[PDB]
Amino acid sequence: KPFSVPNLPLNTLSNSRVPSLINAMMISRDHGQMVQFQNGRVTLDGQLQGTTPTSLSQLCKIRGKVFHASGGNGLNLTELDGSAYHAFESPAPIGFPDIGDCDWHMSATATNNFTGSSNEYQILIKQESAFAPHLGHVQADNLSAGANTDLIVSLSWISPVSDQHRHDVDPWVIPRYGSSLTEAAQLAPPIYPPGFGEAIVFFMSDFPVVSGVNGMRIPCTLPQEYVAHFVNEQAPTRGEAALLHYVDPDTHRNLGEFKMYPEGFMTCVPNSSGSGPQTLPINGVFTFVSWVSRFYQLKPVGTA
Amino acid sequence: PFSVPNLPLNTLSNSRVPSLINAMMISRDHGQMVQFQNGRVTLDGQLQGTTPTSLSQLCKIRGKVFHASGGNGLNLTELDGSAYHAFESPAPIGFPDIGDCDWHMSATATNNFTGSSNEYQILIKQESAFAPHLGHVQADNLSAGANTDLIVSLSWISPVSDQHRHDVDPWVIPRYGAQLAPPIYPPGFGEAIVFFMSDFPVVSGVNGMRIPCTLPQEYVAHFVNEQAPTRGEAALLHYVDPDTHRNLGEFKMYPEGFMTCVPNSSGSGPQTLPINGVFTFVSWVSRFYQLKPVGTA
Repeated sequence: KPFSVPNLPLNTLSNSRVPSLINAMMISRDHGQMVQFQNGRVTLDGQLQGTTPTSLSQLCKIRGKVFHASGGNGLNLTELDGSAYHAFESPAPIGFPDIGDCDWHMSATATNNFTGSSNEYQILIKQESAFAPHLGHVQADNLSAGANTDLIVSLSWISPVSDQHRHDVDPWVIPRYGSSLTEAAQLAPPIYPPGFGEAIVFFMSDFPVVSGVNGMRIPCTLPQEYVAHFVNEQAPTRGEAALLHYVDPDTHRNLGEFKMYPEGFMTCVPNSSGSGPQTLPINGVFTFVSWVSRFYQLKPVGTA
Repeated sequence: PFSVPNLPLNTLSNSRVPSLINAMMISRDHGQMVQFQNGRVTLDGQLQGTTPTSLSQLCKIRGKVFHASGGNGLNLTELDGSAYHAFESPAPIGFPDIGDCDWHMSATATNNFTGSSNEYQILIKQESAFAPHLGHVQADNLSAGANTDLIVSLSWISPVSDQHRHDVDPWVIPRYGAQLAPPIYPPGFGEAIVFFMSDFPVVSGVNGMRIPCTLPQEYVAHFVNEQAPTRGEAALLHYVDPDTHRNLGEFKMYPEGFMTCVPNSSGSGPQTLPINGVFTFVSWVSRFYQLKPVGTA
């Protein structure tokens, strides 16, 4: 079964870490040397990793039953379909947000007998001591729902931590899933740019971020729709890296070459300390050319 | 060669709201005609109506705030900021297609987002100032300054504000003005249109908190990707247990992008089937092909 990537223009596809259209590609020497995102993680032969869902309907979602306690209210987590969360299969429930070290402003709705405005709750989930999604619970501020209420929660926007230990949001980092009690079990492994002059390609989307280190932008390593494609195809990985062309869909012109590694991420070689894929159009399609060795030398992409 | 995704149905999304599929149903009182504008695509990958490739566009609106005496609103663009063309679709791509109800929505500023002051809970009613085909809709409780660019997502729906009805019927589409995706009818010989159901916050819904669609969203992206030529009048599918490979039932998928089954002696059809199954392409068949009844009596 031959390997392929979707024949879909980039700017029609979603970020795999927030539900937002891709509007740019970038490399980052500052942030792109090690990356351990937990969403948008899947092998080229279609093995899902981390908390990564097949569908965007699960992404940046939390489901749980409300608990009321002295130190504050919170949620006892389930999977989004309502089935039980287990602490062996993953760092958190599938689709749980993976943007660390920031406040999450979220919208929750009652899943049973939804009456209207009073069954929608604008809540704040902080990443402090009682943030323990791996153990099956998070503390939630400004949550007025009664005990044992079943809620589906959606990420609305993010902002600097409430406890003031930093004043910006760095979306390149992931949460501490097990709190200070333990490291999470099935974390999608760290990624490093392998290869000579290679930089990891990050697909960017706009999102409401207050004081972001790259402003209102969230990076990921695959479009969401690629994840569903690889999980569908399960094409055997027949080489060390997949050579791709980024191609204009009308003119058929090759706009640059890229390597996709089995771990499920892409790299390019920037032109002489340049911005690499950022100057390319965003309405192109990636296309599989051939399996190549990890040492295969890419032609530089972008301006100097 | 034509294929459908090898993905379990309960891992996939509704194509009319961003919510996991948790059921399949047929409907006598609602399945006699449907003209949903989202989740519409041909088997060879031609998008129709307002249907996006990606769920990130679904049930969202983008536009610039206008202030008016009759009421504030939004001058619509596409979700990527580019101009909406009325000759291309009945509304911008991904516009909600749930008619004859109130849309309660959450809007955020796309420029210099500061926090809670740039998030707005708005009500979009479907009255005379609802004109998506032109490129504008009236919004209540919208306090943002004039020309503010906002990205808006659907939070919940409820009975119309003017009270001309007291319940929500998600089987109907809005009055856009158009170049609508065409109506779908059951094709004959006791075939019933299969609807994929997802839960959504609906106040006083005709089927409770449930939204129907004709295709999982990820099937839409798969067909747009593959563009497999249609080589017959219907694609015969098996719904299969992925662990045991057990054939749970037969379904026809038509070129227009919808599925049918035959229920067993006036029964519920696909409703009693497990929701973690996978559809698989068997072969191209003619209109003459008669499906084995599915489900219980």
